[PDB]
Amino acid sequence: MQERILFGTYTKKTSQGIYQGTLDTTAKTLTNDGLLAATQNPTYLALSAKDCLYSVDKEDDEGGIAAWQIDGQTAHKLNTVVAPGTPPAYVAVDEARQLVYSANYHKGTAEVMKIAADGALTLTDTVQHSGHGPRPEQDGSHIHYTDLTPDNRLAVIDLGSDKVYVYNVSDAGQLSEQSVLTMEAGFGPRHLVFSPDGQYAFLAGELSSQIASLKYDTQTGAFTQLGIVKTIPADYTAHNGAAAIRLSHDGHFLYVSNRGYNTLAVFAVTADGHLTLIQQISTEGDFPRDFDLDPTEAFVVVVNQNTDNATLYARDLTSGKLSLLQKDVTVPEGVCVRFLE
Repeated sequence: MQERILFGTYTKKTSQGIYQGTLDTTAKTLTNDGLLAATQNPTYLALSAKDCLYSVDKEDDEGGIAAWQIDGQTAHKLNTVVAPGTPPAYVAVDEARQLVYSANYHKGTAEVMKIAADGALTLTDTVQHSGHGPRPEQDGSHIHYTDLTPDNRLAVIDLGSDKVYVYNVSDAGQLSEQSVLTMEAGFGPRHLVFSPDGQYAFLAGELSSQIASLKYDTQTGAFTQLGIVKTIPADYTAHNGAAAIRLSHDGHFLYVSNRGYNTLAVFAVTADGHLTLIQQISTEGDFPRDFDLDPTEAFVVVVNQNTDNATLYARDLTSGKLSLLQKDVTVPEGVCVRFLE
């Protein structure tokens, strides 16, 4: 069958915006069919059930989120919500509340926007954080993730201050703190993903190349750190920044991308959130900032930021391991993989 994929990118060299491709499950191929939307620095993407696309957006010295309505193999711009400063780094959709969340790295903010009847957005709240860390990259607050918890609270990750916040969300679109988990100094938390039963969360530590297993309690809206594992060899001393983290639908396998060592590390999830490294596979390019399993979960697509190429893997449904199928599919400055679902 044919599965549509959207690619987010940086537009500092040759990219013209958001691209789209197709994953052919039978032929075992991956293509970049072309540009879907001409826009600047759409480094992260989010989709709604009404097929509206929300992307990181840069409009000169202003940055924010752009809203588009997808119609077939085309995209129609609805509107944008921008403000003086840098563009955000993450964006997500809250279907039930009809809100869009975004995280801004440089500003250290978490923002909330409400979705109008036609998909257009309106800013409702901007939460400012503060703090810092021991590492050079932690000069100030750097929010890198804003997404829903199993009980619909909002998990907000601050890479700059080594903290994972949990916020309650109002219907009107405002956040109010519930809890804050502080990680060991220098951990540099970036993204996380919850288990299918909502009892556990796996947090990627970008700066320390580690993954923390966490127990989540819906009653307290808080976390408890369970254990930590490395995402690269113990002797690899060169630069490495973990990036994206994904979990299979059955919750049995965890995946994380490594920028520097340039691989996808596969972990088997066992009792009480424990992780076991079972595979390290090259992404066939430099700096794999994002990747994801396809809807059937029989494949994985990763994009490499610095080499402008995407790679397709076959994924064993029972073992969770990956094997190369195709490499060097051109996607300029690719940094986000968004399958239609």
